[PDB]
Amino acid sequence: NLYFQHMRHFARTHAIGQIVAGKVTKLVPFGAFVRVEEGIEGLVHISELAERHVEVPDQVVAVGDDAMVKVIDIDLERRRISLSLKQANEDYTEEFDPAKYGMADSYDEQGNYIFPEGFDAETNEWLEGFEKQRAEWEARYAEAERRHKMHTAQMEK
Repeated sequence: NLYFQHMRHFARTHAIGQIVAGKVTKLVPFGAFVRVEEGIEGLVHISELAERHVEVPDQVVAVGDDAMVKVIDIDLERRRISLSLKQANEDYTEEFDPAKYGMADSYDEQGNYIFPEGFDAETNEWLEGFEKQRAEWEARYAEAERRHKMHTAQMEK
């Protein structure tokens, strides 16, 4: 069941270009539906499945596959999220850029790092009293790292 509200939330929290963990749910002649989050499914067009030319999506993915895919567009009016597997792989880098994997909020518009609230830059430590914020942040960061490790698996494969 799709809600505008859930799709709007996803858009307000996932920057275009983000690389997200998805599950391949259905193959059609023009691509593969991939579920990224509860009630959030996107389409990888068949042209966005790989670098090589593919005639049927089945040549690249199967229902049940985990795939790290890039968010390339979001259309809330028509409730469609566009995804790309090929572009995820083009953007990949052995060096971890947290900004691509769920930490976009940790960089300002010019791309400088933004120290999280509760952490002191000039001293390079977390502050007393912000233990809960530290834990939320470290969870986020660990999940971003995990996504990158998953992506490294995808490239190694």
